[PDB]
Amino acid sequence: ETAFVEVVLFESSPSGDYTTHTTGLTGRFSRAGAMLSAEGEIVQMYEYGWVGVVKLEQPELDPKPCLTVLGKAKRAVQRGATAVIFDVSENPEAIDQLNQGSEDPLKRPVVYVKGADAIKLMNIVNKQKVARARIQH
Amino acid sequence: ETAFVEVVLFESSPSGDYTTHTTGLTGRFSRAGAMLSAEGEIVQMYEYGWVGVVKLEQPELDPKPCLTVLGKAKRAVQRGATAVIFDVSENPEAIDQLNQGSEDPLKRPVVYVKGADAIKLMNIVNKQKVARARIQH
Repeated sequence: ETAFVEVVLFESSPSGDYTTHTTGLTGRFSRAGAMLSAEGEIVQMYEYGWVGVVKLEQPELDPKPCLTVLGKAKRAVQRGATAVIFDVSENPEAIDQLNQGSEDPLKRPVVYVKGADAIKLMNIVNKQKVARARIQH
Repeated sequence: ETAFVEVVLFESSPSGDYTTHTTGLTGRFSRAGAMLSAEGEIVQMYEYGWVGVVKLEQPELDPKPCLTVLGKAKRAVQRGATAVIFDVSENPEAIDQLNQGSEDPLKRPVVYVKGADAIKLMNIVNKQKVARARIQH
């Protein structure tokens, strides 16, 4: 169940000597996707190997949306996403909705985050360009 | 100014437990760009945080090409590339033209390889399409 998420900044010194910085957050796996660990370069919402980070907004703003959260999940997997992380803060409904795709469940894991862990995540993304996530269990 | 390049493949297991495979490699940093070290996902020849990896073909095939090497180099950095690795194994003279950019050098490192290090890379990039690069010095 619990999905451990490491976010990893990387940064070089003029020397060549580099330094890497890492941040632990925790969210859950959606039964909508696999129970695998995974990793790639983060992307907020190609070539393969990337991690969608998707902030869900209130559905009041999006009464009937383009794609449902699942659709967005699956859409991501088919653009190469090695995994997908929704921030479900603004809409706790997505959890309930995410977890209705156990029948035809994606082959890449599908994690949501909320509250204090969601806010850590978002702060790192927005402040820095490069960034790779690991997602474990 | 020797570049130590490591290509790194991730491969989860059903358990959550996972495995990393790292293949070291050597190259050269061109004066056309920086003497930093960098990290990012690999792309052979939109995102921020990638390492382009360009094979250069025998320069008869392409007599007057769209872009030069250094024009390629700069296209990738313009499009986010955190570095660029050219494969010059089939076009040795690229080295010469890369290093005439050494009073305009690019923010991101520009690196090349050739011969056996070249193959290793190319071998790994194709056989699996989900690969990560750290580049040193």
